[PDB]
Amino acid sequence: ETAPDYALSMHGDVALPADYTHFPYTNPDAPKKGSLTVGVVGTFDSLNPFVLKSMRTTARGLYNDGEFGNMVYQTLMLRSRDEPFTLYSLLAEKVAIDPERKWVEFTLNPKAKWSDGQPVTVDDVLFTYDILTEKGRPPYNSRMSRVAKIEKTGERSVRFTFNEKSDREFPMLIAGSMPVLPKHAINRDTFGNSTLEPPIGSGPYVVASVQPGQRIVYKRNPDYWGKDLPSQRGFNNFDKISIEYYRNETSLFESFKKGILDIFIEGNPIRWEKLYDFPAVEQGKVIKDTFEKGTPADMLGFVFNTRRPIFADRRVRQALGLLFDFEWANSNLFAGQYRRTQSFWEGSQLSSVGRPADARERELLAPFPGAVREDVMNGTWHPPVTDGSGHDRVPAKKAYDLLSQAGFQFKDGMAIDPTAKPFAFEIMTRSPDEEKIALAYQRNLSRLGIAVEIHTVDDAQYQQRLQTFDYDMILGALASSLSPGNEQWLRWGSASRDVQGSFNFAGVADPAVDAMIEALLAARNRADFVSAVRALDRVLISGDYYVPLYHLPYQWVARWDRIEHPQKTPLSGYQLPAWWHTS
Ligand SMILES: [Cl-]
Repeated sequence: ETAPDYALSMHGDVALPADYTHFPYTNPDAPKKGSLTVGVVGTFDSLNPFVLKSMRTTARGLYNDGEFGNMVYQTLMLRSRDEPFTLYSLLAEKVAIDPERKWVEFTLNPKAKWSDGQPVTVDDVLFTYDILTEKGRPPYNSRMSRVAKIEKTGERSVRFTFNEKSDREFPMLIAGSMPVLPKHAINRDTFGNSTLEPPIGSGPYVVASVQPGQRIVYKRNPDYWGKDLPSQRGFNNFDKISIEYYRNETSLFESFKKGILDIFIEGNPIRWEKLYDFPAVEQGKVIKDTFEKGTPADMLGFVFNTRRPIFADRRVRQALGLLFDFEWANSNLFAGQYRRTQSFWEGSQLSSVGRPADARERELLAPFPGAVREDVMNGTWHPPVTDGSGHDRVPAKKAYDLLSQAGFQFKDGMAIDPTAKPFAFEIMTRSPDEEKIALAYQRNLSRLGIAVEIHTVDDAQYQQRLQTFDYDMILGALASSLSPGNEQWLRWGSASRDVQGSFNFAGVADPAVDAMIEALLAARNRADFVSAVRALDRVLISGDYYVPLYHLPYQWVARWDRIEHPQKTPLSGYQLPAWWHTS
């Protein structure tokens, strides 16, 4: 009775009422003529995103695409990019669901059609779970291990009943992380092969041409079945989208400058600052756009391997963390473009930084009295801000005092560890960019008498060492989101510390961490969830497992002025599928 029939939200929060006319970040009257040409670094030679063969060389744009979403293969429900985790109607016109999430039932829209004009049916859905289970790659072949029964319940209705291996997130994955495939158009015996035959989907774009290693051209189907859905209003505005493939970023950038590519998505701060001094920018023909987003910025940090005795003591990790001089690095290496990262959910509502712990967090954390530092609990903690000099005496004195409390001596002019050895460790780096930042950190550590070796290892040997946790310190990245879930166990869970190949690079094993992961998974409403995640953040910060580095505070997209976008930018940042070509 309480469940909407037109939406499915992970934690029950649904921003749009049933009669919405469009997602709030689209222009409901966007022009519909003209093309978009974008570049990517890499290659492709196949057109099946759901199978092992050629999985690393599959064309962009078909399904699960970061910039373009699902242009050929569609899901039952469509994710809004203005909410943390809410899905709205797409192939499924209606949804019904068990309060306890033991079953979910979808009713297909009777207008739904494949691009060849055949109907999308319940039989296509059943076929989809059959063939992907038998012949798909992970994760697409793993869904049925959670499903007790899949059955047709009406002319256009299908119900999934789940088994005890399922969890509250699982129905979300059925609704939004599986395609629907066309039974009538797929040769089952060859499904799985590398293929360059244009595949049939229900999406708005068809594959018009394919030049392997070079270019895929999508054309809009004028008879696209979903064109009038409120969930599609102001999307799919380009009548043609070409994705071109380049061997490196410089080649790609040059092709943008020549007007062959319409946009350039920029992540390099030196390039953004220095290299957009070409005439088109000065004439206003190329616009440097910036956007903000409320999804978190991915963590980048130095990672302490807490398994090594040198780094077992959190007080030592805390001291060494204070010595990184971000303000010097930003100013001298990065043209001031970065902002300091402080939280594992940086820039989002899930960050604990600058927020006193709420009543729910304090309840959750009370059984773990040592787990969160007072400054972190009260929201007064931040990493040091230096004078930018590269030799600021203030964080260094705090570091010196902490190491002394932890048993260090200083005897000229070395830092001596509690076992009476001169303190020394290695930073394993993978690239010249990593070396450059490690070198900067090394200069500050050396000023306290600490000897640091920087050792660059090629990619394959680097991964061999990651696998066995064979390092003192590395640089580590995390793919963050507004919906942390089961993946948190392999990052931070105490069982993952001793599993070779896990993602727990710091070797975290703390019942408080485990308990906060349990709590965020148990949360059934967005308030409890936010509280639990913040509490996880507080514990992780208080362990000094990472020395958090930096992130870009704006998204950057340069564009020829023949490309436009809505004034509004949603929670997830810019959304290319809502952009259009000027008249
Ligand atoms: Cl995350």
